[PDB]
Amino acid sequence: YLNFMSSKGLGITTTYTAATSQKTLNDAAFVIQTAIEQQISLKKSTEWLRDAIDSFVKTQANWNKQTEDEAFDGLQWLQG
Amino acid sequence: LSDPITGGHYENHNGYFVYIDASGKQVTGLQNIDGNLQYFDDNGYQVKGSFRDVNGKHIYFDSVTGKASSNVDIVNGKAQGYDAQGNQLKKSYVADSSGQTYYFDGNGQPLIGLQTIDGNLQYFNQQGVQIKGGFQDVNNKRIYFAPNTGNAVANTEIINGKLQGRDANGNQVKNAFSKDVAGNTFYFDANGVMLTGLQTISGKTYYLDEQGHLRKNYAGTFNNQFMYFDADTGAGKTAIEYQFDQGLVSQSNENTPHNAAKSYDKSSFENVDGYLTADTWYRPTDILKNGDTWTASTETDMRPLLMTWWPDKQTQANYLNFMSSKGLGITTTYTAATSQKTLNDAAFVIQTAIEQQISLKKSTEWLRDAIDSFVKTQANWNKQTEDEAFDGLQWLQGGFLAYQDDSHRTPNTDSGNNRKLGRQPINIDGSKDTTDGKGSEFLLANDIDNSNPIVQAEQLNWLHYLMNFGSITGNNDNANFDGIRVDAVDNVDADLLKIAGDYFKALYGTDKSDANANKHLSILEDWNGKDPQYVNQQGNAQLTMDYTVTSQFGNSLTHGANNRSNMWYFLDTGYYLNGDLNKKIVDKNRPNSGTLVNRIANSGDTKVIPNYSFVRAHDYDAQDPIRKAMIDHGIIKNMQDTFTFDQLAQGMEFYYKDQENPSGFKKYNDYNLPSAYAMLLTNKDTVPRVYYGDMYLEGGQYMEKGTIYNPVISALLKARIKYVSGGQTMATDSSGKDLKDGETDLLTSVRFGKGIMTSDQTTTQDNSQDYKNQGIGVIVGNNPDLKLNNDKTITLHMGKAHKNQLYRALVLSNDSGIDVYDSDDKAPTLRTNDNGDLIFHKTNTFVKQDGTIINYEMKGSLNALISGYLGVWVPVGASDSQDARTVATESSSSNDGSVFHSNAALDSNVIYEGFSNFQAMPTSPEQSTNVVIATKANLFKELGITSFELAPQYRSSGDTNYGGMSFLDSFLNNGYAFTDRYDLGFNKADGNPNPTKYGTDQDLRNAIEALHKNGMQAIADWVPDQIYALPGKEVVTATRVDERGNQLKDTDFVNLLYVANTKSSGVDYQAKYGGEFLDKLREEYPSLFKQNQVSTGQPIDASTKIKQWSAKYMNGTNILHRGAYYVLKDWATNQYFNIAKTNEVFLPLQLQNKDAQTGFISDASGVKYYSISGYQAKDTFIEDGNGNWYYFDKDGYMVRSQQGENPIRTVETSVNTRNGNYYFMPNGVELRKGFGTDNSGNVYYFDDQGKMVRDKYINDDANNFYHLNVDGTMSR
Amino acid sequence: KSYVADSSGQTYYFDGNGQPLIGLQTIDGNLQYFNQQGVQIKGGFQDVNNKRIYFAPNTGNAVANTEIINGKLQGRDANGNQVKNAFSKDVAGNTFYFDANGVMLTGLQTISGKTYYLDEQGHLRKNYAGTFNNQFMYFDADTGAGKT
Ligand SMILES: OC[C@H]1O[C@H](OC[C@H]2O[C@H](O)[C@H](O)[C@@H](O)[C@@H]2O)[C@H](O)[C@@H](O)[C@@H]1O
Ligand SMILES: OC[C@H]1O[C@H](OC[C@H]2O[C@H](O)[C@H](O)[C@@H](O)[C@@H]2O)[C@H](O)[C@@H](O)[C@@H]1O
Ligand SMILES: [Ca+2]
Repeated sequence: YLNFMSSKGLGITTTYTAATSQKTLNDAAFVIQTAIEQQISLKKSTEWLRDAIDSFVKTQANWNKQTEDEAFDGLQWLQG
Repeated sequence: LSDPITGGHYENHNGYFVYIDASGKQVTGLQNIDGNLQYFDDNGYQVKGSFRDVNGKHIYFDSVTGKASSNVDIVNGKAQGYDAQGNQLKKSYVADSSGQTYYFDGNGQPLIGLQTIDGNLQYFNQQGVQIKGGFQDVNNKRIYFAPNTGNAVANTEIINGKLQGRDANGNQVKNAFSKDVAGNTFYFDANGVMLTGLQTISGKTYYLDEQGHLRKNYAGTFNNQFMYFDADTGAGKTAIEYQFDQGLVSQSNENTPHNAAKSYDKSSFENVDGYLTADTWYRPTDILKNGDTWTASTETDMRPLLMTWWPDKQTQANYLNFMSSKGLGITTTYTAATSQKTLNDAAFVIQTAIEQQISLKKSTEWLRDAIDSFVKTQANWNKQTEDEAFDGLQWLQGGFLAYQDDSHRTPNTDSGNNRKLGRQPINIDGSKDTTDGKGSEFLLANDIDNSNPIVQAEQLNWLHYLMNFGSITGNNDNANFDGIRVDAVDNVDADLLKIAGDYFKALYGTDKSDANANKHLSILEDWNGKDPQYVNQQGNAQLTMDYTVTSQFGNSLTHGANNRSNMWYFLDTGYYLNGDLNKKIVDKNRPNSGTLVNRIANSGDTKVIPNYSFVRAHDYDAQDPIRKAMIDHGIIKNMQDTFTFDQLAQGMEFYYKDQENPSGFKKYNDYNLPSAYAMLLTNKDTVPRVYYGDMYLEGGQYMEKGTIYNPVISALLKARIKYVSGGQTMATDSSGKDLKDGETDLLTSVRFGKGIMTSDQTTTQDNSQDYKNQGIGVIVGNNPDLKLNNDKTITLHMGKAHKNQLYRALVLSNDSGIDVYDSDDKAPTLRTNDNGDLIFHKTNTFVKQDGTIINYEMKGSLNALISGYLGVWVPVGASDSQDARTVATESSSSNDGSVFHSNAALDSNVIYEGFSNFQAMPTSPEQSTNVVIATKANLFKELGITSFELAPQYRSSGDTNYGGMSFLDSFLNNGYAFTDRYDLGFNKADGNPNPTKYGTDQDLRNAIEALHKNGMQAIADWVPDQIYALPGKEVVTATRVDERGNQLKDTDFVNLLYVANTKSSGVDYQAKYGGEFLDKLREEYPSLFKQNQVSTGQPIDASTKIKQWSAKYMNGTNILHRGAYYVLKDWATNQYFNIAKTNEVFLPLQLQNKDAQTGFISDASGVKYYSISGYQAKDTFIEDGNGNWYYFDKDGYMVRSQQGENPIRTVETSVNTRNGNYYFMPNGVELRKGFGTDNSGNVYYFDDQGKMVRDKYINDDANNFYHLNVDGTMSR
Repeated sequence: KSYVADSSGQTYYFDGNGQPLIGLQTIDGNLQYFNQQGVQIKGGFQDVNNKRIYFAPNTGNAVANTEIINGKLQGRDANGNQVKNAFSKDVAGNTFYFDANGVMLTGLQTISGKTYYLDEQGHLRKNYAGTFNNQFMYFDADTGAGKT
């Protein structure tokens, strides 16, 4: 999440890993939260954020078809 | 990346590699060390098999080497590729640590599922991994993906029990041919099932074997009627139609009488010994000047034979295409299949064009070059038909030809039934001719036939000329060589040793006394391990080398940074029974092994074989390293490569840098040279030899700069004079390969003094006192990381003749170098105990005799001068003029018949091999080797050199190269490669100076005299094996052979005519001095000329003198890259063209203005063939323009199979190499590289060239294996 | 300056001159060998100079490999030198270790202060857990080095 939001101009672009300390990630989440509220004031809208979250969510394997075992044999050929 | 560093060792701590700088500091971070990119964490340990982050880069390092390379990392949830520099890869394949392959797209994300890349179909699993070597159900189809590429291809699998076929798109195959991965083709019917046996499809017939494999290039009787299956598609032809496309046609026309030769002789034909060559030019009757008007030809007018005649249509077509390409006509694609008439017409339009460019340029040199070029294009006229090979001594120059005795075709070249090859010492009588014990007679250049008595006499003449060089060339009896080195002993007839030995006996009475023998020190380059025993049985006329000790230096000290044989191996304990050093019973029977001279307890009581020994030589541990260095730095590509002197100089700078590297690691150079010399120079029963290049740098100018080893070796040399004498012992702190807990494997070598032969001997038998201040102690290790246990003590048993005596160091190693002590006062002392032992501990406190206390650890060290330990100790109180040598006795000591004897007198000598093959050319006359030797003779006297081995002084053949590979001896002018054997630096005949690399002939005589003024002898390098770059051509009969003169197994180059360069100028010094001294010698010492030689049964023959070399006196030559058929031949009759004598002329009929008919013509009896030159083919193989081969029998008729009869025929031809069993089809075509069935159903196989194959396994491009019995049949 | 594969799958490389390259050659930094007819050797050993070299099945690129000399497996590196005192691979992907005398090692081996487990076939085992020292030991997925 931190890396994705960073890439969209919201902070220093970061390579964070699961190995990064919890404290660091939480601090970084807050600097992103700050930046978020600023672009909410600037745009007076949250639709830009809706789209950012939607996109980010589908990035993650637990939240997309990668954890759905897409297959195409038999009638599964039609829709996966 | 990161800037490179060198000069730091790698260290291992707790299972981890650390790297310590030249600075001496432990290294962290990313580092390029010697071209390898590596990383070390904060603690200084090296990372392997893990990813690290430096700057913007994600770099993996290898699991073995720790070197930066590509990998895939799972980063967060997802796979991402990375290169060697740590960049995320885009649109690239990467293989990970497990050898799995991903393809990452434009965004760097791996592709999944079916994909097409570079037009290749590939599949990827859901994790992004590439499927390779398997089937895969994707997109409602099954597809096989290839083992390594992973590309979609046809394949077969077995469904139920029936083979099924799958194509590239994953569809099953029905009604079609389809392959499998191995390469086999099958056919599958409408119901999908594979077909077997004979099948007709689409109006063509194919043969599928039991396995369903489509058989191509396969002959057999399938309809009980013959059928040949195509090499292209496997389609059956009846092989009834003749495939030759050339009917009998006449070639003569209106131009024939114009282009015919003016004359049938040497006037009108450029030739060698009467024969013609591809680049022969001839004189046509008339000339189409300017392409307009035929005009009679003047003598100067000459035209290339290839303008008008060709050996065959292939060559004709190639000539036309080549000349066309150079602006001479319509550029053409002609083949051998093109009609003869067309090619001939086209040759004439080219002839026209040629005469036009001759008028335009007013020259023919442009044409000379065009023909030369074209000729080398053709395989028959270049090395492709010479079977270039590089194994064995062939490594040097690419392979050898042996000349043959052939009075009918090549009589000037006949050797009179000489040319006995490989008569090396162990095979002097030919008794090992059929084994590897036959000598490698062929080494380099033109190998001289030293089995010929006439040649043997000439070699003696040359020998005499050298031994009297000064008397003969300067009337200076003090400028004569005293002794000889015999170059390449195992590559010549061993008679030469007897000839040389007997000569010395006759003229100097070397068999009379040790003083006579030793006044003419002489050595052998005799590498075979059985040569020492031979040389001794023959009375040691020249000193054998002792490779056994040179070899052990390689294994235990000189070679390799680490895993080295123990010093234990120097002892050769096997010498004694049961390896027992307490009991010391000599083992009278051993399995032909061990060192030549035992030195465990050498008291001089057992007779031993006299010898010289060395650590290095001009030709040992020099030529290879120096070139490896140039190769490693991109200065040349191959060892055989030609290099320039500047190229050598650049390489030499790296060589020197590596040699003197303070790290102590050496990549090209030898380790532990000081330690090796310390042993060499203290050993009893040997004449040691010292290599110039260990004392001075091997390149640049002579004696330009001393080496780092010079001080130490110089000290050892001067100490040898003062202290080295008496008996020897040698021991190691070691019992074998493997070391017990306390054991150091440190070698202790001791000499006792003049009359002292044993440890326990307390005094001389003659009561002389010389011994007390003589003797020496040497300690040496091969382990730079050697640390002693605190308790451990190491002892030098200096002997009971040296009780309670004070000893002082000559030489001591340490971590920065080796200290050298020039006199007693400047050195640490230490005193022997009551028993005469110097005891050493891990830690030592020595005292100087007057000055002070010194601390010293018995510690292995590592630096440019050593990798191990070295300590040498001498008795204090030695006189300044002390000399421990023994003078040689004038008395007849021995009735054994022998010349040299290993004893204290012989051991008092030292040879200096005073040159390097890689010296630069003298920049000025003043710096020429032999000038310098004269000014510096003094310096060598004081190192105890008694004989100076000078380089071979013969004039270098240089850059001259008549064909074939040049050798470094020649282009480096080192004197081993020479044109004139008697020119040792004489002036040009116009008066101008003409030095060798070493200086003029005067410089040589001055150098030799200077050495005699300083009591040293001068050694001549006697080089009888070969001679280089002879300017005259002759036609020999030659066979392609390996170093031992054995015909290569699969060669057609057998008894073929060849143009060789074998003839000397006849106006050279060899002409002046050749055989001149023999008459004088026969008069004065008759028995030399009456004594029989062993190999020949004959005495040497001075009745004929050699002023000019020629082929009849040679065994052969290195291949000259000219071709098997550069000497022109008619394919039809197999006779070679010739014009020497008008009674026996043979030319193509065109050139004699007769009608040449050429082609295939049928008659009632069978098919006949006429060559381009117009002769009928008989008893010869012939190739048509489409590439088919035929055999024409003695009667002149093509061989062909009849119905119901065996197609296999046994052929015995004029050309023997082609003898064998062939398979001819009904239309006469020979089967090649495929199987043929006989009339009875038996299958055989026939090779590349049509021959039947027997008694072996045979593999197939599709991995099918077949076996052929002895009778030829296939069991399979 | 291009590779071409012919009808039979044989591969040649043509230089600037157009003449097919013959003998040992380096291309795109890859070491390759060509017979006297200009054909590329793939999937086999070869003797060039003084060093025997294996060339890969598809690329033909020089790589480490093992062959059986007499009855003992031996190891050959990418430069064609036999391997002594080191780890070396074979084409299949297995790593072996060869001692000072060139002979492949077997079983539990400690080298350079680390412990590796080689099975009966001499294969270095990575990501392998077991207790054969009468003590537990996990052999690294990276290098096969034993950790506790
Ligand atoms: O461009 C060459 C090659 O690249 C990839 O294959 C690399 C590598 O894969 C395995 O290690 C094989 O055993 C080797 O022979 C290969 O060189 C691609 O997968 C392949 O399609 C491509 O040809
Ligand atoms: O070469 C003289 C040498 O011969 C025997 O040893 C042969 C050979 O044995 C090993 O394999 C060592 O690794 C080599 O260094 C040896 O040269 C004798 O036993 C030995 O004493 C002698 O020096
Ligand atoms: Ca010879």
